[PDB]
Amino acid sequence: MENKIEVNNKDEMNRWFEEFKKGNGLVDTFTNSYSFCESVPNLDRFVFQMASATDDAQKDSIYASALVEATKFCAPIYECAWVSSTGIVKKGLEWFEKNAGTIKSWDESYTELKVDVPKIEQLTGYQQAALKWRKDIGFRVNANTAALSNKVLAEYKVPGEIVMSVKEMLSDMIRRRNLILNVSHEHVDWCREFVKGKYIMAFNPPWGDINKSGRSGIALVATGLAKLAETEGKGIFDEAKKTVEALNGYLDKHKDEVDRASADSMITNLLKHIAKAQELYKNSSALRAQSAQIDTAFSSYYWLYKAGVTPETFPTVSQFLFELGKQPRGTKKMKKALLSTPMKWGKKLYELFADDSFQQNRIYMHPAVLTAGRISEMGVCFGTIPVANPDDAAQGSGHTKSILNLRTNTETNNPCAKTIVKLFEVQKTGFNIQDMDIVASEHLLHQSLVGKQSPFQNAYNVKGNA
Repeated sequence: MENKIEVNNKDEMNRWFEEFKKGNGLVDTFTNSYSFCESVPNLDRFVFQMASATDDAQKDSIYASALVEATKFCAPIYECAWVSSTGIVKKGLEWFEKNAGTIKSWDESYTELKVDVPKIEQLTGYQQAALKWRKDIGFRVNANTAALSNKVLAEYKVPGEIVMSVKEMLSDMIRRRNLILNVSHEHVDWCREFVKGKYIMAFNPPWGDINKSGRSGIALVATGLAKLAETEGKGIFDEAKKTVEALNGYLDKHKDEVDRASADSMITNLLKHIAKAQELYKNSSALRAQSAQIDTAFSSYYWLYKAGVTPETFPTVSQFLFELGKQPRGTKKMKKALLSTPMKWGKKLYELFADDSFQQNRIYMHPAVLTAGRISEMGVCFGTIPVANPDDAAQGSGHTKSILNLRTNTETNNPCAKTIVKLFEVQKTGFNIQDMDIVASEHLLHQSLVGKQSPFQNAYNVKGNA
């Protein structure tokens, strides 16, 4: 009783889908990708329920049930299937066994990672590894599983009725960004101009002294350079180096006109500043946030691997996940399942759970660390279709990024954002949102704004202001 999605290439994938599509009647009305979604999920009732709750557990059931509405029929079947395809599963799982070295940074520190804030080297390692993995196994079969490099989406059309809540969510998101952190535009601005080869600027830096240092006590040059990098990528450090090299040429050419000791000290200091800018950039909190985002497919495979799952054994995981999405089960049942089953991977996967180990604010958690909540990442990957009996998918299994598959476009009235907002509304009416470490609605919303349209797209490269 193995895995019925027998697929190794895009072509076979297409034929599989077609044979499935005929039997199941997928509709692409509200969904970006073909899905079981007949009618737009409507969650209005849940906020009313939430309001009439008295007990937190009840509030919890409510939120979960509301969530399952959004997820239950939205799964993008083609991509989910691909991701659970026999070919992908084999390669995906096999990949980590080949690449011990690539993943050493964090994989070998899983235990500490379970409790501690990750070194940026550990985040950056992950982010790179994910991309390599996708490349190696030929994960990307279409735009929906592509690794995004997208602009970063300034403008987003939203239905009027929700604008107020939409406004509310971002305000909260902006606040969260604010506390993370806590003249203004020329020390950075001076750097861009310099960076573009206007090396002359070095003679008259605006602070007057190349080495003047702001409240930080660190050079404005190094600071501005670092901020400039966060904004326009690490390309600039190289550009900066060329510019300094060029300036070195200029003084060399005018040897007689320039004091050689002064000249040498300067070129030196700029180099020292550049270095500081790079050390600054590494520990950029900005970089950390950008680097900290789960690549849903990558981690889900990582956990599979880490847990000892195998292609032969994988269908059991699909069932497990599939069952969780059908209706909310609570985590005790899920945990109980893991502990009960004769499947060896059951207890293994359970060990990876850091819910009880991690002592830092949750946002700081590495994205390769498993928590009960993140089980949802895997669920979308393998949980929407029970690979042993794919038709039972028609029955419906709800997972969060299943939500991402709803449509943003105005013609259909942006059902995606409409849905996200309501989730948020439901959560806000039950709970003191401002207090929570992590608000799922906000994360989703941010993700859509960056232009993610699939759970399986990777947005590490996508750089954007809001």
